[PDB]
Amino acid sequence: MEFLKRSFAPLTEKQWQEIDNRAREIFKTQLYGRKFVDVEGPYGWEYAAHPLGEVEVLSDENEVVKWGLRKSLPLIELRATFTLDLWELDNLERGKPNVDLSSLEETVRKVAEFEDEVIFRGCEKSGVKGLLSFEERKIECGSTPKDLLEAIVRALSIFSKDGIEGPYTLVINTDRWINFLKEDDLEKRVEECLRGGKIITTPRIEDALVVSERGGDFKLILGQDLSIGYEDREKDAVRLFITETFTFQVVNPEALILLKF
Amino acid sequence: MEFLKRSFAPLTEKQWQEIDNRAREIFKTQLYGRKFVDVEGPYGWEYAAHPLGEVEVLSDENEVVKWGLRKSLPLIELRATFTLDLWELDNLERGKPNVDLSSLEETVRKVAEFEDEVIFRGCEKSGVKGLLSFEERKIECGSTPKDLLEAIVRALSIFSKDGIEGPYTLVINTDRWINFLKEDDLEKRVEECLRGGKIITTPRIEDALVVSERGGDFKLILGQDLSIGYEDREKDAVRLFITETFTFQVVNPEALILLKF
Amino acid sequence: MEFLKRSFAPLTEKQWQEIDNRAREIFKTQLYGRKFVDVEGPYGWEYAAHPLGEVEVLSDENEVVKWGLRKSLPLIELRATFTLDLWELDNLERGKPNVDLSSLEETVRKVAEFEDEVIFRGCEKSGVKGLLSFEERKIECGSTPKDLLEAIVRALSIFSKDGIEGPYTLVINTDRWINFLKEDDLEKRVEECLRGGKIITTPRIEDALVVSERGGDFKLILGQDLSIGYEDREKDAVRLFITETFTFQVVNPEALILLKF
Ligand SMILES: Cc1cc2nc3c(=O)[nH]c(=O)nc-3n(C[C@H](O)[C@H](O)[C@H](O)CO)c2cc1C
Ligand SMILES: Cc1cc2nc3c(=O)[nH]c(=O)nc-3n(C[C@H](O)[C@H](O)[C@H](O)CO)c2cc1C
Ligand SMILES: Cc1cc2nc3c(=O)[nH]c(=O)nc-3n(C[C@H](O)[C@H](O)[C@H](O)CO)c2cc1C
Repeated sequence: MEFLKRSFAPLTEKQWQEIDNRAREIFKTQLYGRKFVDVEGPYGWEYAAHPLGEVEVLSDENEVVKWGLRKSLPLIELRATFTLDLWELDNLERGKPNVDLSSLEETVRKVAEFEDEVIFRGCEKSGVKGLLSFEERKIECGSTPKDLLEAIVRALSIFSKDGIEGPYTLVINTDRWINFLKEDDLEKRVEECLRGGKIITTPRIEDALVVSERGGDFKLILGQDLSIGYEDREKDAVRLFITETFTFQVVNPEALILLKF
Repeated sequence: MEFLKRSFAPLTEKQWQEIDNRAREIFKTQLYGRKFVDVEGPYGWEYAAHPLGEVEVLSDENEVVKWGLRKSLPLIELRATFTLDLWELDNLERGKPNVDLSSLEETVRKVAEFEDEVIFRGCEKSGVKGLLSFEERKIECGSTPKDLLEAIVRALSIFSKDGIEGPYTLVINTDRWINFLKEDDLEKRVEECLRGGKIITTPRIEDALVVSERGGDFKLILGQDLSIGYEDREKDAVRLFITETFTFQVVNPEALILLKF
Repeated sequence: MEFLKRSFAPLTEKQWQEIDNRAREIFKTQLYGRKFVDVEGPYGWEYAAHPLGEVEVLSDENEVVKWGLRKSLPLIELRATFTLDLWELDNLERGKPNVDLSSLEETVRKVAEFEDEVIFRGCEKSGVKGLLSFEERKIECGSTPKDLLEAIVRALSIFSKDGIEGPYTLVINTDRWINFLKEDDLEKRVEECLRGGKIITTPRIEDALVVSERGGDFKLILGQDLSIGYEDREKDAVRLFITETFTFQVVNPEALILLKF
């Protein structure tokens, strides 16, 4: 809302709409992590920590009054700035349909990459642990297209043993998917051996993983969703920024399996 | 509520009421800090941290996406246990009006002392800073009863210069108050030079301080107010506990002055 | 109103309110002159001069048509500028309760001192004459606490002789008041010998004076009361200013007496 000083920027309503639409379009396809995780609704710009429901005991064993500190996860706040050209933006009022927004597009891609890196690999200073860090959930087979089907069947067996149900999803690297596709018609067979679930191809990881989408196993906590605001003006250009505040945690590590090729 | 397993203790409703009343009576007089600070209403047993409204920047200066962590105060949780005797408690049903509760009284005093120590001197591991730590708000005069009135007048002058108003309160040590009282009739003169405010005598500190009670300068944040619950049973006795979770902060250090005798 | 360009500053409504409240609190206690003088309501930003009701004759005595110029008091306009930091102000939106406003506080104190200097000592270029300049209203006694009561009684006698009535007020220096307070219990006796009036202690003067508060003897004429506005922005900070326009005059010099210790 008001903390994004959007009413003090020398832009009209149509120019603001153009910027918003381009950013939204790129985010919707480049945020790969949000395709299979839960999103806990925005809490506000003031939210600072998320409880973990635990106490760390700081007193000795011989005291009468024993005390400790409660534990939580601190939220991460990011900010990335870029510049736009005022004359080029003003051509939009004359009626140009294709204005130049290359700086905005480049910054949006970098922000999305940062967030996906946090989800998949974690941040040691914040204390989050990523999906690929769970090395006790890893199974191994070969690189032949038949080995992929064997691995999927074994993964579903392990899920049933642990009691996990629901739709299943395969998240795989694009280069590996193309190599598998060349050898044979993997699709329509992968889905059948995965009981009608989706396939998601990403460049973020270099192998595959299988997840259950019943709900409540991977949480992305948001304080303020991605927003665009105003900073200052530099003699012919406008400086704007993209901001967000979030954190991530894995509740049930039993709904995830890592395939190693 | 239910996390205090009070329905599983071998006690009747009258015995629970007797225990509650004795504890409440002692707390009301032994909690000295709560006589002049604000109390922010209970937030619940799940509250874990209180925001500070700040960001600590963890990235280098040459990055494109710059990030940081938001800052907060973690809550302190305490627990103190004691034992009561079942036969002695059962005499209450036969009609004894004065049952023995010495263990309960001793534990209650220790808990109150712990909380007041945190308020007046702070805890370095939690990150709270106490009232007596502000050494830039200290003024000095002598030990004569006239010097007390001079110090109070100067303190009110400093408050006016900073813009602080409202009722004023003098918090002083009991031994020093008695020594002042011996020499002359300090009261009715202290109040006049303090514009009709209160005097509070405590054994917690060894000098005096003057505070303004307009509101919103010293906050005590509570998650769960002081409560009594049940733990187990030991062959003839019942083990019970006292619990609480809280934190403290000083918003405006300009509403406080420390007198050094 | 609109001449204070407050709608062009990169601040939100909450930040404007915070600045206004701090300035108002400091002014209310640091404007000592306004505690015992009349205030003639604001006339507007365009008011320029206040009539004196007199004509100065500029022609010679042998002319047929004789003319002159009417006399008035020109208003004094002041402006003081300060700078605030934008990032520190933006922490208020994250939820910080104690933001840093040291520049604002320092400037407010200097403005109040300027106005009180004009009231008590006058400005020779504007043509105002201050309270302490009336040397024919001065009486003299000693520095003993008994001499203060004798002086107050004599002052009230002089007021009655001139016909002045109404509540009476004693305005005295803080250091002298403290020295008097040490020797004996001056208060409750000063009020009795002053027929139930107030005592005001200020650091502006170095002696005492006694005034009558019946009304209409000392006037402070305002065109525009103290206000805060916006000037410009310097790369990370905001430049703001405090402005006012006023003048002062003493109608009846017989309602004032100067005590010299
Ligand atoms: C015909 C004409 C149209 C212009 N239109 C714009 C405009 O829409 N926005 C702008 O920033 N500068 C514009 N400029 C440039 C502007 O006068 C000046 O160079 C400013 O410093 C921005 O370059 C225009 C210049 C000319 C000659
Ligand atoms: C007449 C009598 C009354 C007793 N009443 C109680 C009682 O109210 N509560 C209790 O815990 N034990 C009571 N006891 C003791 C109980 O029988 C036994 O010693 C238990 O192990 C508790 O001490 C009582 C014993 C006697 C002889
Ligand atoms: C996480 C983060 C938050 C920031 N927030 C603000 C802000 O609220 N206001 C501000 O003026 N500058 C802020 N800055 C600094 C801003 O990017 C840049 O330094 C501007 O030139 C102001 O210092 C922030 C920088 C970071 C890394």
